[PDB]
Amino acid sequence: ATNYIYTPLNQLKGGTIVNVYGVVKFFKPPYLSKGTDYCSVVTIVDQTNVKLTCLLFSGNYEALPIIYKNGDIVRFHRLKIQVYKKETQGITSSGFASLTFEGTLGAPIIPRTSSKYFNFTTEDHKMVEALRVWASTHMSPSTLLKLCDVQPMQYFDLTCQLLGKAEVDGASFLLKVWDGTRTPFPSWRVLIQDLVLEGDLSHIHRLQNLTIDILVYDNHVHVARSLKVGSFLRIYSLHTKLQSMNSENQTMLSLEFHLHGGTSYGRGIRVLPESNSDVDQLKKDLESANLTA
DNA sequence: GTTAGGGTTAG
Repeated sequence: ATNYIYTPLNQLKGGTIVNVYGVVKFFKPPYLSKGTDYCSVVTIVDQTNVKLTCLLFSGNYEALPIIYKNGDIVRFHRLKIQVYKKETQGITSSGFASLTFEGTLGAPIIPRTSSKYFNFTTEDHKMVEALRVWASTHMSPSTLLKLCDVQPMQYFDLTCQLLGKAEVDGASFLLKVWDGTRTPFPSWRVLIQDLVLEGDLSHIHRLQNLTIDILVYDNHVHVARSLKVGSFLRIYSLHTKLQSMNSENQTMLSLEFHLHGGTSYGRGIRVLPESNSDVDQLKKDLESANLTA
């Protein structure tokens, strides 16, 4: 007989392995740690209003929770509860498995996971719906900022399509992306070498200022280097910076986009599959834009 | 086994 027991987040105890359900309040998408594994940090909350920060490690990128945005709902199996500096934290245990769901009321309930075999019952449905009901009142909806609405200096998550990639100087790497709308000020343009840029050059040229240049640094470089041109991405905590003085000390205006080193605040990149509803909307904006350009 | 242990670079 198989019957999973889920422990409310306020009833957790150190030195135990449990199963839990929660709403994602914060998360760092999978990233290669200094150690052996990819790592994803996820802070979840449930109806008891207690928050639990989970440190999840796996040698396989796909084995970590497939979370696309805050508000997503997760089901974790085999989560070990321990105490770190008098603080209880969750961490992956052997056989750890997760299912992730959209967190908005009335949304399809389609479990996302890399697991080949997984338990999914009517009981799970009720649990997900209950968290969505709870969340609608104790959390904020999800809002997708387009490039035409970005402010001079702010951090934001960008949903876009990758059009080009270019090595720069090793410590940084260029991603040329677009979302179908134009920034309020022209994007800065990183000086690139000739044959270095990979992607449809003529398409990029025709789009003009519809594309923006994003420079990613340090740990973000190997991830950027591996991206497939044409794929859809969510770049978390991208940073805009209005530049009003160039390197030659001339006054001007351009908008810079940086994905700074480190993983604080979720800075990172996750490839969005075409099965993602946000990608469906994006494709239409791209088609509309393409006709004009 | 370690990793990381949320809480913005400073290019």
